[PDB]
Amino acid sequence: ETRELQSLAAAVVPSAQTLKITDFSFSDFELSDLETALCTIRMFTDLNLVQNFQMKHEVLCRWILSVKKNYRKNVAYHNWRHAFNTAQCMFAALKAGKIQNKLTDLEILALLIAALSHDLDHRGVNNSYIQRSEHSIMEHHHFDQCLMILNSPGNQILSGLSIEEYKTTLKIIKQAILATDLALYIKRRGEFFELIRKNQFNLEDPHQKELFLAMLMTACDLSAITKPWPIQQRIAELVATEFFDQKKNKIPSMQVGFIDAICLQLYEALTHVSEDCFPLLDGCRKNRQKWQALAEQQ
Ligand SMILES: CCCOc1ccc(S(=O)(=O)N2CCN(C)CC2)cc1-c1nc(CC)c(F)c(=O)[nH]1
Ligand SMILES: [Mg+2]
Ligand SMILES: [Mg+2]
Ligand SMILES: [Mg+2]
Ligand SMILES: [Zn+2]
Repeated sequence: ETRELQSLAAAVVPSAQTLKITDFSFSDFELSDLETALCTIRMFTDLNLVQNFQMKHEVLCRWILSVKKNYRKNVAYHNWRHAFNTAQCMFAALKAGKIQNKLTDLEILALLIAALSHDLDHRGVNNSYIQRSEHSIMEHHHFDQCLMILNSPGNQILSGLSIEEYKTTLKIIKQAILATDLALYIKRRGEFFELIRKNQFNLEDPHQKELFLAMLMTACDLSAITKPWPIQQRIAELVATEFFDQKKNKIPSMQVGFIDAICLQLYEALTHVSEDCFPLLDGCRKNRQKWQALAEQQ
């Protein structure tokens, strides 16, 4: 055991309300690593994951310290805090967004772990990992990393599932993590949008289900764009540091481009599926106003 394991194991886990992890506008800047650890335990607990799958407290905690340990602090945006936020947004979309009741326990378990794991050991967008010839290279690696951790002694938070469940869960986790390739998202979103405009959308279909989960993954991953302006500004600043340092005049422009190309349609779609995820669409719109205005002062 580490000092850090003992502390987190021995801690008390505040309520979801106390931790604020149910608000789409949640933010982590004032939180310590430990407090994120607790927030994470709180997420598994309130989603019924510890209950329904008999996770030993020490195992869960060890699993989380592991996940956290395998993000790089030296990377400005793509690090534990981003993974932590992705999962918190997943949580909020499940509870506040009233999406929990459209999905199976196993899907949820999988989405949460996927959310936490989907960028494991990421080195910043400007860094290269070589192998043979290239195919979501990165996301395949994040998944490997994820599985390694899941399979480590002391960290096996899935021990409590039958093989059948276990296999199912892994498949979902893997697909979730791979959905975080923006390339995959652009290939697949057309179909998602068609279904919506043609009133055809139906979650009871295996194929559409898997697609929604992919969409849901991307929505949480990009959710920083939906945050209150003072927070969105600060994240944009982290993203900028990773993009360029590892003028700032071109940035509000890129942000508007990013929102137009990628984010608005998605959060519109997600809002059709669930009217209670509107707060994300709303946030994203406000931020577009903010960035556009700036790009015009340029
Ligand atoms: C403000 C710094 C620049 O911000 C961006 C600039 C360009 C584009 S992009 O969509 O045109 N395209 C995406 C694929 N690669 C990255 C090539 C560029 C995205 C962002 C952007 N991305 C994310 C997701 C990581 C954010 F969370 C965020 O705030 N900003
Ligand atoms: Mg700290
Ligand atoms: Mg990514
Ligand atoms: Mg063991
Ligand atoms: Zn990500």
